[PDB]
Amino acid sequence: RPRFSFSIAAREGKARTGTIEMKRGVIRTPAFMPVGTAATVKALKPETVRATGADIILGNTYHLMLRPGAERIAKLGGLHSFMGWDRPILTDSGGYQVMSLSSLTKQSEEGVTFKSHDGSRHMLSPERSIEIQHLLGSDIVMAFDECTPYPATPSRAASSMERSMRWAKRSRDAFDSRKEQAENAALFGIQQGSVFENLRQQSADALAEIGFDGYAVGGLAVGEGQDEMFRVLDFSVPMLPDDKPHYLMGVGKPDDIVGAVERGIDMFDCVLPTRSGRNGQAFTWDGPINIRNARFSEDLKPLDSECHCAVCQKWSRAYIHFLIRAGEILGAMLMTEHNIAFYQQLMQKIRDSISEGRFSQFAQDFRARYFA
Amino acid sequence: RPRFSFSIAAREGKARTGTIEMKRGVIRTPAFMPVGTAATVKALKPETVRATGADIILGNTYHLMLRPGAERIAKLGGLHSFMGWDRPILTDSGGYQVMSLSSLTKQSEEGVTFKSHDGSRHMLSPERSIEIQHLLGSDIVMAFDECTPYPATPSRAASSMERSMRWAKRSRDAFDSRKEQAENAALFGIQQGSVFENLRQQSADALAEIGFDGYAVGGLAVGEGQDEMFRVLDFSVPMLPDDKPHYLMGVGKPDDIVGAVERGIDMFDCVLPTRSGRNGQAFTWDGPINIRNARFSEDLKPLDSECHCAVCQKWSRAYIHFLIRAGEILGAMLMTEHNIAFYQQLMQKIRDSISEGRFSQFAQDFRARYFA
Ligand SMILES: [Cl-]
Ligand SMILES: [Cl-]
Ligand SMILES: [Zn+2]
Ligand SMILES: [Zn+2]
Repeated sequence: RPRFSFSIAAREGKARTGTIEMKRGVIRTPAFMPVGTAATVKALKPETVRATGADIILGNTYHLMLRPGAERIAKLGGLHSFMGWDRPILTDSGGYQVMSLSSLTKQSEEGVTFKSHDGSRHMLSPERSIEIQHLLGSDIVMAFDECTPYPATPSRAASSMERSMRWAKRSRDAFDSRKEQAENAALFGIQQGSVFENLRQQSADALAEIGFDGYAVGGLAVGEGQDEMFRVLDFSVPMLPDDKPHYLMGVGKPDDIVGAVERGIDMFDCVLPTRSGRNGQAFTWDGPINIRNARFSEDLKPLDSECHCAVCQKWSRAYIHFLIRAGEILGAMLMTEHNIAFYQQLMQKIRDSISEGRFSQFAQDFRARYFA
Repeated sequence: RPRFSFSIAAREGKARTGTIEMKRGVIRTPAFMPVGTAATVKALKPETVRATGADIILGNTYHLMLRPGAERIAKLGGLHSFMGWDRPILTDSGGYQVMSLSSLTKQSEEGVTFKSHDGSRHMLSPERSIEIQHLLGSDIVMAFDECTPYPATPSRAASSMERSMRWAKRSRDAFDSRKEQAENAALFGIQQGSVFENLRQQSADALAEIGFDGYAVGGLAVGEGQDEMFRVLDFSVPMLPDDKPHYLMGVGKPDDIVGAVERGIDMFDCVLPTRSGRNGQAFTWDGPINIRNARFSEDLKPLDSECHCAVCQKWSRAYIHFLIRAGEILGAMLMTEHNIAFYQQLMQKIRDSISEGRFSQFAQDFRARYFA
């Protein structure tokens, strides 16, 4: 297999389906990436993650750089060996979680210094982020950027987008100056610009001039709501190179995924299926349910009536209701496996419907039933 | 298969190896039963419990009668169906955990009333305990007894043993008066008498006169220490019928198991491998280790160098150290699977060595290395 090859096999409107071939495996797109918060997709063995259909997982750099530490992971053979997942891993840059989770943060044109959420002090710059992702052995490396809160004034959105584009060039040069990384991994750039079309265009132009293996739409799913997110995607995705993957970071609910695919997105990640699964929310084709609700206490049906996952083959809603309300680890395990499997089945139905030229009908049927 | 058939295939000194055949499966003895605290062996799917080699699990009646409730479990098809374990289940009577965990307890010759550890009020008697175990669909039912704290005066030990023997007859009659239970399950009686040989003899005689399918040695592993436990086993086990299984409740550490087998015990249960696994203690042939210790932070070896379990085939001490110190669910999963697998490998080595007439040598070799 090549370092990186994205091929589009079929298209319907703005939606695309295809494959990314990388050294560690093939990624079917549109793709959903389960999130490994710190070297584990919570409550699942890697073999179970794979059995649900996932082709790639996301690793969070911020957590790993604090514990166990990037240098330690490298000494132990890299993230894939450490956690036991041998397929592709996309790593984020660490920048978002520095701003959302850490303390004592000091931002500058060089990068960010911050106190660990142990109080230890640390630094992150484009160069150091790319280095950490190298030490982890990431297959898809994210450029380090400066995130823009929502809402943002035009001036602040412009300043942060401009800094992010300067940092995108620094990220590109850092990645290219490490032969082993440049030859074996891929690098994605991140479009910024908040909700402003002109800034989104300037950002897309800057990223395309630098050149990346894929392009993320950053700065969304941060409080603007679905209507606004879709409005921004409507004009933003067409600005990116058509022949490279489009990655919508941190999205999302099933309907958000469907609508984003309709707008040209190829890749997704979110903690919703894992985190909300441990909290008791199960996804079904008839909408989400909270399994803790008393109405499920004697319900012998599976979580979802059509789901092909091992949880739905073997255990009832009533049992999982009991486990979650008792705080049992097996409850978290079963809810998480089902939710990740549901997400993968959603992505498979999306891919097949695009490949068959019936994705518009799928989206309509999906919504009618999910929101009934 | 029959309702119950215990066959002894080989003997060495007081140690025995053989099988219990029951409708739901064969139990190889000496046997270790993983504990399901409330309809789950914590952090393991039933298929994983089976893959470690377990033939039977223990279910705690006290917890189940509080949540989800015995009648609810019966309405849902019984414990086996509810939790997804189709092999034999031994249920305790609930009496011990009423005294250790509940509040507002009031004891009488009829039974015990108590407040749930939700403050709801409940009752337990020989008849109600046997009924609950029936509603769960238990394969091996434990007679309901009155536990004796350690230390106990001779008078108090006698009074509690005598009550327990009256309750053993009530348990026998309750079990026999339910045709479906009598025809498909087995009933074990519990020897009491604290550390006193004469009381242990009176108890054994009373239980043998009633007649049971197996006999537990109750009232040990409650603070007396291994020397005293072994001293009591030395005289107590020979008092029980030789041709029925001997069950030492709530034992124990690996060396306790080996010494108890040397004294004629055939069955064991303990929370040590599961509970202490979640806490970071891993069993190895060179003794236990606490995986959280900093010495394991970069140790690429498996938990144990010989263990054939899936955890030791796939992940390092360093990774599990990280998971446990991070509070990750996968850490609990991996530690528990390894520890239960280690216990099953111990039982297999015990069975094979007895079957080959080299168990005395095994016990000596085991100790020399485990305590090095
Ligand atoms: Cl998560
Ligand atoms: Cl436990
Ligand atoms: Zn399912
Ligand atoms: Zn092992």
